[PDB]
Amino acid sequence: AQSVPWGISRVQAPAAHNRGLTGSGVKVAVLDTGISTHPDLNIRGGASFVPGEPSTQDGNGHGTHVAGTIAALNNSIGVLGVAPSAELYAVKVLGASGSGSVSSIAQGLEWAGNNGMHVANLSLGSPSPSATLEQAVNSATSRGVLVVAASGNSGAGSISYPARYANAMAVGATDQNNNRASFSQYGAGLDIVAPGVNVQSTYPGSTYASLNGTSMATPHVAGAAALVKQKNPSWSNVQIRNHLKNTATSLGSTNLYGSGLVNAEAATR
Ligand SMILES: [Ca+2]
Ligand code: NA
Repeated sequence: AQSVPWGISRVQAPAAHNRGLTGSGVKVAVLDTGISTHPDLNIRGGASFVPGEPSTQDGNGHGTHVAGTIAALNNSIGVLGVAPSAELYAVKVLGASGSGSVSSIAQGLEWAGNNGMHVANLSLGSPSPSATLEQAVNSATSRGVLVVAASGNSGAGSISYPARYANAMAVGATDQNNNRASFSQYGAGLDIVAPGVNVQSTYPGSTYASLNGTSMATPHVAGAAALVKQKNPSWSNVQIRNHLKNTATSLGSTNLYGSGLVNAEAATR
């Protein structure tokens, strides 16, 4: 039996699926700890930028979980992603502890731009600005990639990097009441929010796990972008970003919520 996690329903992904929009033909790079083989995922390729770790398999779990929120397969098992037909690429930029470097993240963004990815999901952050990170975001954006990044989990009224940079779409987290989750960073630069509490998804060992974080909100938006790209294959990264914001359900102050809750039904109408 397949379950539909609450966040997938909350962003109205099944309504888009009923229109025939699943993310087919859209290339999504997951810049994370890797992605492990799993019966409910189909991984098309990828690359590792972590020294001495040549495989894209996930030694942590975080990247596999993020990947399943984007693209867990629509079948009779497991869960269901926002964009179950998206082409997933594992770009390993974080080590098994969840730590990375600016150099590994920047190289992953360069790879995404050079390999024609449509969306890059960055469920990660750094507390300090880095010109190398900013340049890599700008370079990927100029090449055509939509960069989607987590606002961070510190609870503070500023958002992490690279989400804070203008050319990254910054995603915060909501709970089941459509309130901002207490940990979700907010403030200047926040674009949109998505479910980020008690998110069930794929996990290494052919299993499933529930996690909390802005890391879990971000892939709902990356998946929604893939649905919009399938419907509108000529649209640019900037057009998709603005359309997601324009069709979001407002939740109140833009300082706390950005444009509001991502809505895949409204975005694909
Ligand atoms: Ca499934
Ligand atoms: Na931003």
